[PDB]
Amino acid sequence: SVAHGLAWSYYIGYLRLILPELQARIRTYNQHYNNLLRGAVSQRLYILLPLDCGVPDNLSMADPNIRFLDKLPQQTADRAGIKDRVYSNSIYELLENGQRAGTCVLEYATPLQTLFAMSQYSQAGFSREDRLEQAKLFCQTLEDILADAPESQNNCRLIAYQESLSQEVLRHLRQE
Amino acid sequence: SVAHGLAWSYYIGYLRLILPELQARIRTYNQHYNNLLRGAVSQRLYILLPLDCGVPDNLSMADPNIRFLDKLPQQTADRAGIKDRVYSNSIYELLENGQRAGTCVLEYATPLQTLFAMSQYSQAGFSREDRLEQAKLFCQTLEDILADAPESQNNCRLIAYQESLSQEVLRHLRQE
Ligand SMILES: COc1cc2cc(C(=O)CCC(=O)O)sc2cc1OC
Ligand SMILES: COc1cc2cc(C(=O)CCC(=O)O)sc2cc1OC
Repeated sequence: SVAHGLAWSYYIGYLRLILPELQARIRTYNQHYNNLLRGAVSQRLYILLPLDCGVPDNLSMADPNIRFLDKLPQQTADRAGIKDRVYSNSIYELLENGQRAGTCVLEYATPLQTLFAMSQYSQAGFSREDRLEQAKLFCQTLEDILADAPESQNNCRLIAYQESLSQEVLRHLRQE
Repeated sequence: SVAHGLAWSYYIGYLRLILPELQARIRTYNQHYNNLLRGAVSQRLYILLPLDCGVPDNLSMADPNIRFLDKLPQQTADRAGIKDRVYSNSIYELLENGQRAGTCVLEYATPLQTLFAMSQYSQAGFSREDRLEQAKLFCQTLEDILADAPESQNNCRLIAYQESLSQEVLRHLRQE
């Protein structure tokens, strides 16, 4: 199916390439700024999975209690003929009553934007019914993949939601 | 199908985002070095589509007559919560009898690597027969998409091949 391929490609072409070196990038960042407690960037990449497939480019649109703090220093690798293909990732502060309550690397799973766009292009032959069903299947397949993936054990957290996003991220950050 | 989703996501999530600003990046690069004639970087992104799905990270492995020259200055854009997500692309020289015969931005279509890996993972439930059939369908769907795409008219060239790659790229570079 469309979602099956998308979940496998997101893992193979992106998560499996960035997750093994993520915790070293986070450790280097936290150690540089001596971040401890709430200011310490979480050891996991937090992946937003909106079931409605609405993927905005600016997170401080979905919730004002989610504030951009810094870029995580880039990872580079030679990839498919791109010399030093750059992997950029952003650190956000999660606010509660105006103060920093948590810190984490956060981004949306871009294949969910593909499902939304496919439902809008006539040549994709993909309905709004297909979009919602394939969004659920994408999330489930990705969960199944990451459960067994050797690169992705203790450094990734999926956040699926339907329509407070900051409270939800903080719920996850607090558990650990 | 798996290939249908991959071709649409490669277009939606990558080509449609980089192709509108590609020719300005190439123009700025050529103008900086006053590149004219064979040394002028082609106005099109050349996308390698190996039908066997073998995607190496270093192009100077597939053919020695393909030599890395320079990185095209990066494009950045806010994307899915990644502030200034970086789009890196590499310029290659295509050699003929030891001399530079052509110059172009070149890379492999990474979703073809996903098909190869999916055929190797038991949980993907995807055979070697599925890989070859879906590789052909990916190439065909991508060709169909780019034919009508408003962002991708005169700035992209697909190079599908089965097993000289340099001669094939040069065949395309010479036509224009
Ligand atoms: C769905 O397949 C892919 C997703 C994905 C996301 C990638 C990212 O860099 C995440 C941010 C973005 O989509 O720009 S690379 C990649 C490659 C894929 O297949 C080869
Ligand atoms: C197959 O779907 C995608 C492919 C792709 C390739 C991307 C690239 O940056 C090309 C180089 C690479 O794969 O690292 S971004 C991207 C996003 C996709 O879906 C959201």
